[PDB]
Amino acid sequence: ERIRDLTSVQGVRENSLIGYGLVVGLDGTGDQTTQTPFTTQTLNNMLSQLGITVPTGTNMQLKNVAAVMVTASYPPFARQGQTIDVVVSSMGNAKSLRGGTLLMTPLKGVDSQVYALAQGNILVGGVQVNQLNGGRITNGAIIERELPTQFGAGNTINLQLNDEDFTMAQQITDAINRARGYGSATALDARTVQVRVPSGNSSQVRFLADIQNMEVNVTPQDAKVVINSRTGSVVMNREVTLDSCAVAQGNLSVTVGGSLQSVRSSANLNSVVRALNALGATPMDLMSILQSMQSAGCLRAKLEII
Amino acid sequence: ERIRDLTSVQGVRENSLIGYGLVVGLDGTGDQTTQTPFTTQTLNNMLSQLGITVPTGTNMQLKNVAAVMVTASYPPFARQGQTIDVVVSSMGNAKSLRGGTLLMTPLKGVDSQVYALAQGNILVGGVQVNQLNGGRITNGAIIERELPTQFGAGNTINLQLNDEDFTMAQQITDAINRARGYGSATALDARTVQVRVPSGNSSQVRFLADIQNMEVNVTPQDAKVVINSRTGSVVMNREVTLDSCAVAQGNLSVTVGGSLQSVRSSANLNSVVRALNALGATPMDLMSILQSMQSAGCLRAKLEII
Amino acid sequence: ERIRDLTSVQGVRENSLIGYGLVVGLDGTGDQTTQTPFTTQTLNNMLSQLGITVPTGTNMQLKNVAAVMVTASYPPFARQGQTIDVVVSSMGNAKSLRGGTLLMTPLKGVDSQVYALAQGNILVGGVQVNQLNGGRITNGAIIERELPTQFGAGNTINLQLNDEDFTMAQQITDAINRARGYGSATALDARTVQVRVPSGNSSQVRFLADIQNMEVNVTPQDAKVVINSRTGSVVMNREVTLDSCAVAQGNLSVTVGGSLQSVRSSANLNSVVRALNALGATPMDLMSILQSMQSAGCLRAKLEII
Amino acid sequence: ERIRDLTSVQGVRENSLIGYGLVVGLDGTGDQTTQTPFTTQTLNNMLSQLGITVPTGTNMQLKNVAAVMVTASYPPFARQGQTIDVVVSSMGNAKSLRGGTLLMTPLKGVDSQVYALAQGNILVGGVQVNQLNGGRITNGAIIERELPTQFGAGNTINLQLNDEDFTMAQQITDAINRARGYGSATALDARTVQVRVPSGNSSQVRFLADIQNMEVNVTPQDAKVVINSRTGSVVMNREVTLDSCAVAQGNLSVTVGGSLQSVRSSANLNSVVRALNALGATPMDLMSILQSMQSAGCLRAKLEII
Repeated sequence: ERIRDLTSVQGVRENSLIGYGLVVGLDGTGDQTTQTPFTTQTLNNMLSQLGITVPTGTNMQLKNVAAVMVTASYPPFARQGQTIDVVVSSMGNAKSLRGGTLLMTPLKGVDSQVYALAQGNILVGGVQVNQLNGGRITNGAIIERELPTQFGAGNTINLQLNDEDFTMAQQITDAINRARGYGSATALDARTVQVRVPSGNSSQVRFLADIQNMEVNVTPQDAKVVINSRTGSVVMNREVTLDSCAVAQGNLSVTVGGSLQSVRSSANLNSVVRALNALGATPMDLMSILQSMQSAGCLRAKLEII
Repeated sequence: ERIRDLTSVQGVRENSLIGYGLVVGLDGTGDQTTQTPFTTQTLNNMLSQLGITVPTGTNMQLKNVAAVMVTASYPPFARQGQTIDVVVSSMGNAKSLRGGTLLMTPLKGVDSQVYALAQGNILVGGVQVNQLNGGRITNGAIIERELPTQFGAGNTINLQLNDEDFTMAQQITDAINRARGYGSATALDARTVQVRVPSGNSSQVRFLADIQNMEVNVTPQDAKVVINSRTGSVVMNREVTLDSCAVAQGNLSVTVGGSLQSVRSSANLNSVVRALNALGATPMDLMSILQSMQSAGCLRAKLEII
Repeated sequence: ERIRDLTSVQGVRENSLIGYGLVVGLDGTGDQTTQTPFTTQTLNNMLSQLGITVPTGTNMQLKNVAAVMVTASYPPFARQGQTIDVVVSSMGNAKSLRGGTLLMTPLKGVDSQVYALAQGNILVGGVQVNQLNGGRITNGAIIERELPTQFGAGNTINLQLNDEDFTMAQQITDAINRARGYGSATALDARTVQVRVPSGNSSQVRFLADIQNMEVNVTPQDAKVVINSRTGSVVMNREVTLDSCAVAQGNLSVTVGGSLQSVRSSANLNSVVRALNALGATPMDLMSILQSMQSAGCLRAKLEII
Repeated sequence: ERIRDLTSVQGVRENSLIGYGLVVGLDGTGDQTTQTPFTTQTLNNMLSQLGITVPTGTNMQLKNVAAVMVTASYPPFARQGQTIDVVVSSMGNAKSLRGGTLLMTPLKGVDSQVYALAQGNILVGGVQVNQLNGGRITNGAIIERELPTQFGAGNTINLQLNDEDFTMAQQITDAINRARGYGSATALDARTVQVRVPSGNSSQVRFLADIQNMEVNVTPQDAKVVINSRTGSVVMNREVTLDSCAVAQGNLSVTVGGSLQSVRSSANLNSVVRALNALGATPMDLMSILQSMQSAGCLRAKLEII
């Protein structure tokens, strides 16, 4: 696996942008403004900013405008000329956003500063039906401000691991130590590896580029079972080991001569799958069987309800 | 890939224009002015600007006029004589904009200055039905003001990368360094490359023209999976690697002998596709299976809900 | 079994994050705000933070917004640039969260400090139906604060065992003592093993990485039976031993010549399963039979109602 | 039988944790808050702790939240980083807890101190129907405080027997005396055996580990019959002896020539079973027959109504 596939850089981080705006067009299917006054209020605010002053006492029963919230994603090292994608989601009573248009929404971050301006056409999908109050605009926001970053300062860069592991951190440190000279990398914990980098933006970029594509062997992570129980999904890891036991579950019986099937000890994932398949059960029954076994041991893994 | 296909220029940036206007004609299907007084108010304002003063107390039940918002796109280095396309979207209660005409809308930017004037005929499309409250006018706006730009000043131009990558920035810098002499380009971060350019508009334009068409080999970007879950779409990258595991999902069973299918370790995208296809599942089930696996590792990629 | 599969590290611990937020989009199926005023109140608070001040007296009957609680999981040694998964669960009257979007929720820990900011798109599953008021966002929260940790201090690390056992702790201590020199590890109790580690982050990480993958033979844990009685599941351990007895249960009779079946003494799990299967009973009857036997001895194991 | 299978250690004891919390999600099927005000009150308390102050006069008719009680199990020698399973049970009017999530419940012991914090996803089972107001979370609570224990102090450890017996205590003491030197173990009563242990945590752990796996022959415990009479279960011990008698029960007659069957003297459990089976009776009749015989002697065992 490449280093980039399991590790992020300390200075490279993403930021979240938010904003409020209006979507026009829509072929009806807009907000019922009698229940969403803020749509009309913000439309009037925009019109006043453009040069039209609507009288205070007005019906304002328009159905081609929907008030929406836009979520963006400030990319690392973003420049002013860059364009980023945005997600537009209806707020009030809008039935659909099929062919609407966003109107210059100023996107704001955690520090309440306008970082981008979003405007574009919504794309939504055409029984599993599509979500038609939520759309995406590709390159629908233009950045206006730059985050001051500390990349290229000092001489230590923290490669931050995903899915923390002392062994994986040691493997990454050793791989970098073989590639470069002695003392190039040093593991700080199960998640961070400090690499000594020369001063200067260019040389740091070159070193990170060379490091990122580098291949590292992945040690066996952990015996882990994932039970969702909300989407009816069960996933078992490669290192999951199963211990000999006996399991009895409602309405289940041996094929053949009754209930209380036996489960054999199995050190391989294929053997674990075969043993759990001999115990004929649906995934819904499988979750209960797995939890009951884990309560008694009998399952050499940790199971997480996800 | 050409440099232009993955990189923008620092001085070359796009601006967003907005405006409010009226669309006339429409074969009925206009605003219900009893619920949208601003349509009548702005029509009266336009008539007064032309020389007709409507009395204050009037019915104003006209159905051939629709109040619309126009969105434009100020192109880089735009001149006064240029014409740009605009998007016209209904505001109030208009049923359609099939054959309407826009009436000299002054388009405004973020700094509230009129940059273009938009006037033209709307084009809209003729069960998947077309959006007939949203249209486009080709060359429907004429520019009137020029943005002061800093292009051609100094001696450093920032080639700004899309889809930030330290390796891609290093590749671009190296390619430019091979093409030109030493020190021509220098990578500043994962997204910016500073190229040293001679003074003068003509020589900067020549250098950028020569650089833009240049071919650069694209390194493997990243193992990444995209799940939309709103349009029912799943996309997997070329570098997505799949680790051996066992997956159980509701109503799914081995073809053949029951639930809890096995997924083999696979380092190739074709092998990943084959392994996930042996697990017979619809895309809706595939999203849940992929998320559950990623929770347990078992999927050597990062998945983003888009 | 690997040491990592049955032991956690003292400094490596997980923390729980909580937060409150809003989900927008949803294709209707949102909160009935007449019964959930806090949804509208917090939406108004967010709008005021963005720059829109809704009047106090408003209908606020919007059905595209749902108030939700987000639960996160602060990983050990977490860095600021890291992203973690979150679980979004509806609070009020929301019918579904099929295609919603979370809006910058500040996640808080036990000490009431904001540790992460969560924003992203919800993924929910497509008779066993899926839970559609509960979803998960993968990498849907970005960390903002770092927990001060004491890892890399002192010279003693406590390997903490899961499923406490004096014999397992002694086995782990002996295995480490064979691998390293004398006095490297010392068992403190049935659950803790103190390993002497050299000073420094790098060397502690290296020692823990070498120790974690190490194989240790697992002694027979304990004779234990698990009865759930809520999911209808019975699990029996490998060491469960069965003593000779006679059992009579309602509507059960010998196959063949009446009630009061006999159960033979059996020192093997397979023999125990055969003896309990000769007594033809469903798991529901099996729980009562097992509890009744344990009341009389006759069952060389402890049974836990789980 | 291993010593661990019939004996607990004096210092090794379990503690019970309790707590109150909320479960969110649930696909409706939550509390009817008009009849359970404490659900809304505690939700408001949590929101205030997060930073949202709900007005005092509110409808609070939300059906996605259920007030629950969580029961945990503080394991012996528990550390701060450990995780333990919890049981979540509905309190008010909740119809189900199918896919809910627990929200940071502080678990408390007998001394009213917070010992763990519980948060996670509930797992419940999918005519014998499952209990869907009661679920379990695996590793759903993280410990925060450590019980001060006296293990490793003094030089005497009390092996405490389950199912008290003077003969079993003597057998355990003799077995330890053969394994170690003279005076190593001394029986104090039918339930306690004092073993002399050297000072120090390490040596005490080693001695207990060596002792625990040791095999000891189990003497015949006692002639005992268990009648449940609530689940319709009758269990008879291995030492149950039956004396010659005559039994008459309603609607029962000799197969063949009428009522008042004879029961032969039988010193073996198989012979006892055969004698009671010749008397053709259901378990319900068997309980009455056994109690009536025991009133007259005729049954060389003690019967307990369990």
